[PDB]
Amino acid sequence: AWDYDNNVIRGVNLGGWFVLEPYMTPSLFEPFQNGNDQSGVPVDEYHWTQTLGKEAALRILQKHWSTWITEQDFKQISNLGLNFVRIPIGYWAFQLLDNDPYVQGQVQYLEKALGWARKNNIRVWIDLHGAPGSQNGYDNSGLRDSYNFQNGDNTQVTLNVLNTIFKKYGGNEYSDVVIGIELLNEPLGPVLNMDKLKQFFLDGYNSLRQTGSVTPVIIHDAFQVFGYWNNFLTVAEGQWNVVVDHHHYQVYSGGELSRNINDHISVACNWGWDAKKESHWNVAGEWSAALTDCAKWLNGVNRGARYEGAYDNAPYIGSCQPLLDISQWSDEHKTDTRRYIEAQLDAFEYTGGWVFWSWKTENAPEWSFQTLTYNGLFPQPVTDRQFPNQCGFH
Repeated sequence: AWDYDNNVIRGVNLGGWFVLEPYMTPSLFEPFQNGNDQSGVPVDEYHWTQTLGKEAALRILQKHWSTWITEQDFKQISNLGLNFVRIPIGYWAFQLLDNDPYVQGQVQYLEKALGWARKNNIRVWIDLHGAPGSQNGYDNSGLRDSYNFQNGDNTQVTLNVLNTIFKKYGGNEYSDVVIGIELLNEPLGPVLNMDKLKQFFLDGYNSLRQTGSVTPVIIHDAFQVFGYWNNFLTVAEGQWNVVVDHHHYQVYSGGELSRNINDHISVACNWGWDAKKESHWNVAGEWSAALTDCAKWLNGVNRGARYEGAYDNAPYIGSCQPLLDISQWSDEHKTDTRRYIEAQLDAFEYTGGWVFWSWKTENAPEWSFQTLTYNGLFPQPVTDRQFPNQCGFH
């Protein structure tokens, strides 16, 4: 169904759908605010379902699931020249821990989506985005500020959920649609035991192949240096059909944010230079147009922006309010944005391709493919260039 040699991925993530993210759908969380006091807002899906209780959480989520992304979205993705989507899903869609507050029903909508992708000639990765106890302490794992994926039986539970995914979506039924299963989104390598994480990736590889699946195994880079994975899961050891997923951003520290526009572009070009040198096939599974961390609740519910020196001991660089709404952007910021998107596109097509985070948001424009396209900032067709050859690839 795919050729990671000769084809190029041109995709979007379906984010904020089966795993709630406050900055993407703030309407689901804001109602819990009293005046300007944010302290009573649930910080993640785990606490959001917990406050609501099972029956009310299911009523509200059924409404969200049935409207957030639909068949018409897949038709529009196809019409815009895209060939691919990445679909995040939490472990809790499949299996619950004894005391978990989460509700199920996502699986019905995933299977509808695999049908909508087939109908529109779209390929798919299925991505396990949250594991029990949390692999990273981010709100996008379901459970913020906890790091217990490697504690007790959380790893074994994660493997059991993956085996389910392998059997239902990695076999003959979906082999014309699914061109990857990603074992785990963004395990936080710096805080985890890396020998144990490598054994987990190896167990998932062997257990997928064991069911008779020929589906590519997708491994996230775990925030390690370029080349760190070069001797892991290699053809020289009979390990085949493996892709490394890199996520590329410039907004999550004071130093990256401080860069001028030319420097942001030099960094983007260099991503592509260095990926070309790697031994594994590789794809930029996440990236965006963001030059700030200004979108409301981007770093979490009740946390400010590094860009205005209001998070993570970053110093002040610039003020967020005039950048919240794209109608209010200056000509300079529009131009900077167009340049940055085109440089990234050129860098990512130098190897396996690219998957923009994300298709849509309620009103975070730096993070919405639809909003950027409609405003003339994301190329359409995706090959169009107002600033051709910023990188000079050989």
